[PDB]
Amino acid sequence: FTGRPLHIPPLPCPFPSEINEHADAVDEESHTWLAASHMLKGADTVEHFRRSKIGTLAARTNPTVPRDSLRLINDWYNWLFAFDDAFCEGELMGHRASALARALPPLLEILDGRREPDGSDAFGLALKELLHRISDVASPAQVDRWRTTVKEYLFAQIWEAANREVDLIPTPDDYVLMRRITGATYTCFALIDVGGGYRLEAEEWHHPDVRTLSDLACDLIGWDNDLLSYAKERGNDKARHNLVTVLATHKSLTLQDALLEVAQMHNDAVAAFLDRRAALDRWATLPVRKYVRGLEHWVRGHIAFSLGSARYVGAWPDDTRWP
Amino acid sequence: FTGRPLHIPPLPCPFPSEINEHADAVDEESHTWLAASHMLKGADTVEHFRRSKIGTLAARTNPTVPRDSLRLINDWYNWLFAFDDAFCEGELMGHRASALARALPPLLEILDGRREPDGSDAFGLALKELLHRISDVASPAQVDRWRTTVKEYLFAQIWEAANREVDLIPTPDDYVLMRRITGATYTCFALIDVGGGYRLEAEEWHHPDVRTLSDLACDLIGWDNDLLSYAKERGNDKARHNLVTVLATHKSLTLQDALLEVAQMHNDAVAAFLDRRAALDRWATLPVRKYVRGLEHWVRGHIAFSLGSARYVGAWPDDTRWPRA
Ligand SMILES: [Mg+2]
Ligand SMILES: [Mg+2]
Ligand SMILES: [Mg+2]
Ligand SMILES: [Mg+2]
Ligand SMILES: [Mg+2]
Ligand SMILES: [Mg+2]
Ligand code: NA
Ligand code: NA
Repeated sequence: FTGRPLHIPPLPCPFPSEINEHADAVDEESHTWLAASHMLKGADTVEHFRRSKIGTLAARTNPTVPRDSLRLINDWYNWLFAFDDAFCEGELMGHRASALARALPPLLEILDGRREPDGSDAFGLALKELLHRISDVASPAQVDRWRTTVKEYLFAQIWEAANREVDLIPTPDDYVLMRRITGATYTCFALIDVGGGYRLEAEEWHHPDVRTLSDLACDLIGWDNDLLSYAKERGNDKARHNLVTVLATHKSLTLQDALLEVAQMHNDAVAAFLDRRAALDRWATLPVRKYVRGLEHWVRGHIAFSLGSARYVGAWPDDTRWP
Repeated sequence: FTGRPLHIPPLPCPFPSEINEHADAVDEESHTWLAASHMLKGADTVEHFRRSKIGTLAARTNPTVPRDSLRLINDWYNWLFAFDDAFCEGELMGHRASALARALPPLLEILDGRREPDGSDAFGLALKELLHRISDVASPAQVDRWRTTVKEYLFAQIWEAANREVDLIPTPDDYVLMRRITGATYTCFALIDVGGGYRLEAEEWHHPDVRTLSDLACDLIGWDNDLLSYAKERGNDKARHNLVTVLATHKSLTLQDALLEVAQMHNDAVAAFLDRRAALDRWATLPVRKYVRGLEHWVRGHIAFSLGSARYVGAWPDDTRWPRA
């Protein structure tokens, strides 16, 4: 970083900020699980994850769930953060669409419950375990809903590798569409009812009002991460997959104006969420209300986590003005 | 190909072979719709499609559905066949994973219903129309089920492009997995209840017995297509995405022995279907029985169509021995 100090715009959110009472114990347990997995090969990356307190994100985004549910979700978050850093955005696989695409089938077969992972397949061994643990506390329909979100997330990583390979910044329209699936947020939304020990009916899950609120929550989390992860992403492939970079490139903005435009889109998405929620509230069933409250806790908890996590704050210059 | 006449092995199954009474009328209507769409730019491809009688595949795979259901499904089949030939396998774009991957977002945005297609985007305009027509006769959960199968099918085309790019024949284990989604069969199974005017409940649809029968049927349709489409596929990228090529390459088989091994895998999958169907019979509700009869009609109808279609038969050498009934 060179140039005058950047102002990080606020990310206003009226949703309740809560945290699971089991945060400390489960964060430590889940980190131990990750450290034992060999999903991360470097002691530096493992320690970076320990300092990042991934279980604090789990606890803030799922504040109501029992301890066993929090531990399962926290393990899933650790899998995602590790996969993101070690595989998806790694130099080996992340710059070749063909290579990443051809590497997925064995992992997809593990996800389907069709294939035993090899002893050397750290991500496969962990994914098999998580599939079995989710299956113990979820209906076939809930498991397939989760599995579907994971497959789309995996396929979306090929699109990222494609952009890296051709050295292009994706266009705003392409980026905002694919950003809903490149971040695996839907895989976490898929575990809200499972974690809470309830089951949304197909008609509730797929209701246009519920899908709209899910999509807006997913936009907010994607764009909020883009704003706060911008500095650390600058060190890796020019922060290519980041709404700040995408808007700065395709609307020819200064970095400071791109940051403000991302905050404007956040404020617009919050307003859209509140408008649709008012309509949903007229019919919403008990499970639907719990799920939507789940989305609100996720959006707000994510912001609280990201403003304080060693994963993001360290890369911002000392003179950065935080909101 | 081989310097010795090939025999194509039979693909038997104990499923009823039926045809929708509206076959002739709907095939012609759906072909007219395809012609008007401009998804195909070459007169030669359009005429090849007319001769292929794609509506007879729709009619054989969906023999029970009312005329409006058959027309919607036939239009969808025409979309898939056109997309397969003109976009997925027809262009140099299909030889670079990064190019195909970057082409998909506009189409995904149309599928999600959040983008008006460009006036010149033939595939986009037709997909938007089909999404709306399916939405008129399907619950939101049924529409999302179909949408999910289409997205996986589209993503599966990048995997094919990846194999073309590095010029490798995929391994049997990778190929048999990805073949379930490269051929869009699940997108057609997704319209069985919709077409029939009924709705499988979530825990019926997602029941392990129903998923297993759907997966075995999907395997059968993929492998049966691979057997009969082998000859025409030699004319485009050395039949790379074909179980015959995959087994011949990776199991060091003659072409003749590879054809026989595909037929053996067909028979094994039919036997597995009958084994699992016996378990499903013990609990199956009427909607589940109609859906499973749907899978049976699809497998049998697809074979009946493929043995006779101008799409496949013409590429086989004159001395090829075709199977008995
Ligand atoms: Mg990433
Ligand atoms: Mg990342
Ligand atoms: Mg980020
Ligand atoms: Mg194809
Ligand atoms: Mg083809
Ligand atoms: Mg074929
Ligand atoms: Na939005
Ligand atoms: Na584009």
